[PDB]
Amino acid sequence: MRTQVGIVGAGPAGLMLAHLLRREGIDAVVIERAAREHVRTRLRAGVLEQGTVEMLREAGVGGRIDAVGMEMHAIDFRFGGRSHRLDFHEASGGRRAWVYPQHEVVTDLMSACDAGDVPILYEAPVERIEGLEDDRARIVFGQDGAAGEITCDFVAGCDGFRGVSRGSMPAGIARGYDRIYPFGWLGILADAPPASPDVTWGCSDRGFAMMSMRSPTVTRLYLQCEPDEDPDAWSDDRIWSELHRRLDVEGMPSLREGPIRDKGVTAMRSFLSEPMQHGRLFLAGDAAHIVPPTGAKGLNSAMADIKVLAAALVDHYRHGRSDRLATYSERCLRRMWLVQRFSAALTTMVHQFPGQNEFVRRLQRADLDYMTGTHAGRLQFAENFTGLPIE
Amino acid sequence: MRTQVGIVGAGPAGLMLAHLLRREGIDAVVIERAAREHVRTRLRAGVLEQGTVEMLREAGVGGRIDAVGMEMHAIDFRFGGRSHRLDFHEASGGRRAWVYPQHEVVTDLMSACDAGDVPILYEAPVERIEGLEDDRARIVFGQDGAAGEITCDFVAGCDGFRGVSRGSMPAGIARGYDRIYPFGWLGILADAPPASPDVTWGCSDRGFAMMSMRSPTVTRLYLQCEPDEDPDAWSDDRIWSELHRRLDVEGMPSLREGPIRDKGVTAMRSFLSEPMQHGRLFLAGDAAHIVPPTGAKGLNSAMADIKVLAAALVDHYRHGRSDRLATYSERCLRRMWLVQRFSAALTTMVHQFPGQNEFVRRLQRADLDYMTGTHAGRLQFAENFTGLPIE
Ligand SMILES: Cc1cc2nc3c(=O)[nH]c(=O)nc-3n(C[C@H](O)[C@H](O)[C@H](O)COP(=O)(O)OP(=O)(O)OC[C@H]3O[C@@H](n4cnc5c(N)ncnc54)[C@H](O)[C@@H]3O)c2cc1C
Ligand SMILES: Cc1cc2nc3c(=O)[nH]c(=O)nc-3n(C[C@H](O)[C@H](O)[C@H](O)COP(=O)(O)OP(=O)(O)OC[C@H]3O[C@@H](n4cnc5c(N)ncnc54)[C@H](O)[C@@H]3O)c2cc1C
Ligand SMILES: [Ca+2]
Repeated sequence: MRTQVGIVGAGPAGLMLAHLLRREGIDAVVIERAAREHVRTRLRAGVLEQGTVEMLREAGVGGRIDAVGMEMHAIDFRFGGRSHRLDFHEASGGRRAWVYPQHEVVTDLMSACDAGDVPILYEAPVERIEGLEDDRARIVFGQDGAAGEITCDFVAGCDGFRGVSRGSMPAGIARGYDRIYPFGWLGILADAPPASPDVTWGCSDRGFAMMSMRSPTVTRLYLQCEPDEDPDAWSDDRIWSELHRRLDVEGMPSLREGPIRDKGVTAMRSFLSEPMQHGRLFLAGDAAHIVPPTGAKGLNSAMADIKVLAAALVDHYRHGRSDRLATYSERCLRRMWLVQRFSAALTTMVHQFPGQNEFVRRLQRADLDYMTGTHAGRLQFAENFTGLPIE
Repeated sequence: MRTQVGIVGAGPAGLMLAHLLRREGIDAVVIERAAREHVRTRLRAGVLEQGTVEMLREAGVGGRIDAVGMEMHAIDFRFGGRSHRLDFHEASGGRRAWVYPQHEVVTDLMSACDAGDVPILYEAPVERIEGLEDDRARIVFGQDGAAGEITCDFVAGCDGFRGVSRGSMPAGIARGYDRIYPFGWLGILADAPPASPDVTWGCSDRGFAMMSMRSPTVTRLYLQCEPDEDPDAWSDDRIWSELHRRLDVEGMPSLREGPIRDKGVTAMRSFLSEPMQHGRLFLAGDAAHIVPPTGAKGLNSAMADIKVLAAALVDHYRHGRSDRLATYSERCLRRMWLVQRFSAALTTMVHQFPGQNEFVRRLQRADLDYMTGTHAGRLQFAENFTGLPIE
């Protein structure tokens, strides 16, 4: 009930922070609203930036990703009826990404926290965060009709976009930047080995599509769809038909069809909240900012926030310096606004906007041509996709 | 009344083509709707790409660029209260730009067309163009209720955005891409020395402003204004006061004030029409495409179209090959869509859009931070501003 850092949310951001604080001897308690089996079994794809992989390695939780993490070097941007394999490994001078599912990361982080005796309260939704300028902050929650409270020097808000920590900021201090895109992603799993080994984007004018490897025998496929789209309106035949039209090009093998599983719709939205700290409250991850998943930046941005947050807390407790805590939001926001810039730039380029001005629509092809066909375009994509530096 | 290439419009595009075809022994006739002095002094500003400068020198009309012109190595992007000098000379690996106004270019091309006996009919608006799919094309012009006619092998549509050649293509051929921006430019000429040795862009949240330098004595200044702004609503002191607010930064010399001579409101519009040819008609310059002047691309695009058109025509009359004429629209539209992309990107970054989504508006600063603060950002701006390859 008394700790140094109270961590709201046992997602990737919260578990990584608790793991980093434990190895530094800083005490922390994680409070999660969902059941432990629900957090682990929440499946989601995962493209990790190199900085994220190095962060997991150096924290002693990179053994499994170094064992089976699939190194990723290129994206096949398909448009104009042709392939455009952008080798961002070459274009970034040796930096790359790793295909490693997010549910594997949390499983690795949950194992590290469990092995480290990190207290994690599950099925205990936080109801209030108070005392942000008091001697100690108070995390009010309830487990099963019984209310609880964690007292802590600092509250790390790692409770995601729909958590409570962002709303716990003072109203006169918080400011939001919100943009919802007029489309969603229809995601499926296909029981068929992928056609090509590269992550493949269909960026033609019939709509956005994406093809990636979920496993050696399962393909992950996305289709741009209406924002409020019912997955029942998409039969298997319609899905494969639209997937063929948006992805197939001459000179490349046709799409591998198979039984479709796990049909779902995900939203597309850019949101950022300022500041990311006030008093004893520090926001990180989706609690402070979300991006359209086009650039695979959300989890990597969360890990970047935690990297800065963990170091600042170590400087406070271990070295008696509070200036790094005071610059947490400042440094995280600089990187995150460039991440927001990159995720939006990809989203507005590869998706079809209903009723969009025809000149702006044609600029999408012009942006695709320049990004893939010029050294400057390939350079900017490579450095952003593999991960911007962390301050 | 009979020539080889009938040129519609005596702007920089039409004059440059008439001179180039004359240097190679090809006969041409220019038909201008306005007076001679009106065309010469229509626009008293302009920045030239390096490729445009070399083209003028190799054509024999670029001897005055060293004296009258102003060579550029950097632009001072001012925002957030600070200067950000982007040295596009170093970033592009040696390429640069020149401040050489359009009224100086036209005077040079008028001299060459005069010194080479190029027939130019002024105050004779072209009314109709026919025979594009016949063995010979006809240009029907008029003057005081008097119809004239000019027969030619090919028609060069260089009559600008308000011209008639773009509408001369058969029904269903032409397709237009049009996007208007919700602001205009209030441009002035001032008898005041430049406050800094570099062309300065004011990317303020009050609106865009620019300080260009005609000479060490005169300054060219632009202000973002309402699209149909009444220049009468902008007194001298209001202009200087707003220019101070959008340009002055601490630590840099303040803007100098002086007598204001030129003053006018110009629109901000992106337009491009496809194709740039049909049979014996060939469009060049503003007749086929206009951009917002944010990136100094209109004239340079017109000179890029003429360089391809003059080469294809010389290849036709000298070697009997129409292969380059058949690919004129193909190659010109390839470069122009990248030029449209760069002109739109700068325009949507540096101007304030009323009622804009807050996230998108804040991305303007993110785009400004990346363009000036990263090697990848500077490289892309440098190569684009100094001029893309023409091919
Ligand atoms: C389809 C898709 C694909 C993606 N692909 C990628 C990719 O390739 N690469 C990448 O880097 N990112 C990717 N992302 C983004 C990434 O998944 C998210 O950014 C990431 O989940 C953020 O983690 P987080 O810990 O900050 O938030 P979350 O993962 O949402 O964790 C928040 C946790 O807090 C808990 N919680 C909520 N409210 C409370 C409360 N009141 N009290 C207590 N606990 C609470 C939640 O139950 C949850 O466990 C993708 C996202 C989507 C949707
Ligand atoms: C404020 C401003 C700043 C600019 N700055 C730059 C810059 O820095 N760099 C740059 O490269 N560009 C710049 N531009 C763009 C540049 O001025 C134009 O793109 C350029 O004038 C295009 O040349 P053109 O010959 O194709 O068209 P025009 O210059 O418009 O020539 C067309 C000619 O045809 C004539 N004509 C029209 N209709 C007919 C008809 N029916 N019959 C006969 N004749 C006809 C017109 O009278 C005119 O003389 C700027 C433009 C503006 C408005
Ligand atoms: Ca108290």
